[PDB]
Amino acid sequence: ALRPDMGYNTLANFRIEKKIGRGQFSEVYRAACLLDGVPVALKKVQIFDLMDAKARADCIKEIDLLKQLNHPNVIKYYASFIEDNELNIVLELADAGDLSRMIKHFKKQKRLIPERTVWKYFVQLCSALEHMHSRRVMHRDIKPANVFITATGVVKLGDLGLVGTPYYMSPERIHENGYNFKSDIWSLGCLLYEMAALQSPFYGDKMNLYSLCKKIEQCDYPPLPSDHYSEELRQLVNMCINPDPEKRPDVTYVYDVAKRMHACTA
Repeated sequence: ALRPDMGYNTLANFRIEKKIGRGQFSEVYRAACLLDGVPVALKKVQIFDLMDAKARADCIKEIDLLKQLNHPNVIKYYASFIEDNELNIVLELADAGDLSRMIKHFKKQKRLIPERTVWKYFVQLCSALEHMHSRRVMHRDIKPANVFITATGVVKLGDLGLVGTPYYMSPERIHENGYNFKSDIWSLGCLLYEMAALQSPFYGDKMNLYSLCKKIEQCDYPPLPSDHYSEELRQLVNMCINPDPEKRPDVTYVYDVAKRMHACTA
């Protein structure tokens, strides 16, 4: 059926086109609204038995804070509702593709990324991450697969969240301390590395869940080429993955560095 009285607040007002979202943790489909006609993507959480009352209310607690966020580099959250005992969220469409796939493109090509373009996208990201840190919200999970670039080139970021593993593990997310802001930029620091090396900084020789942690605790990661990447960057990455969080910068300083270095490369 169809009900315009509840615009964006029911799957009855959406024609799902493709399951453009991979994985079994959640299914994200690209759809088209049957009213205004704008294409939108919906995200379904199978939280019927995946979450418990104390958690269900905790998750609905976060999407509302996230709703209060208007930035051209953060994805627009249009509506939230629950039908079929599953959580539904409809946000802006990023059809062009993710940065994770954008890395793989070059990785298969065997042609590394120029220092000129990584700033072209990175600054945009920090702009967002600061806008979120301005509202005292943290992305929680910054990975190349959640940073979406449009066909035009604008940069927008995705959502947040048998041993489950975040892509970039914080040195404080190991000793089980709280996920603070200065850990949200740890993930961001490792992100800059992945664009210049096209693979995580701690991606292990013989993947080992434990040595990876000491490698994170000791900060023993493979340096980058002295020839192709500005030393401001190779020192900006090493500055953002300092184990002790106090010794790390704040988002806005990384924003400052990203901006000025973005103009020197043009």
